[PDB]
Amino acid sequence: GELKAIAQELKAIAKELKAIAWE
Amino acid sequence: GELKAIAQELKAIAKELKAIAWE
Amino acid sequence: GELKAIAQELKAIAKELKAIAWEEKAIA
Amino acid sequence: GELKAIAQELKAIAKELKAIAWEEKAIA
Ligand SMILES: [N+]
Ligand SMILES: [N+]
Ligand SMILES: [N+]
Ligand SMILES: [N+]
Repeated sequence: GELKAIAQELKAIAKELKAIAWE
Repeated sequence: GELKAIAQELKAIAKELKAIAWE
Repeated sequence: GELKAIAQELKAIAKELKAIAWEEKAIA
Repeated sequence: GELKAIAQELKAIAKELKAIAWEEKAIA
């Protein structure tokens, strides 16, 4: 449900932050 | 670096939120 | 600008999680 | 209580990300 969709949002954000770390 | 450690924090949180969804 | 937008998104999620928690509490 | 603590953690991370962004900006 909602909490799973938010969890997926947080994992998407984790990938953005890693991409920012390395750019 | 910092942003990777924060990304790992967000992935840990995503797993907590999924566990909360299903309990 | 990118990190600042992600920061707003996390604050928005925090508010959403408190709304979810409150609704669960209310219902039970 | 668990979702409320996670919400505080996300708000804390948001502040940390703005501090990181600002330091990068300052330095450049
Ligand atoms: N949920
Ligand atoms: N970093
Ligand atoms: N945002
Ligand atoms: N917390």
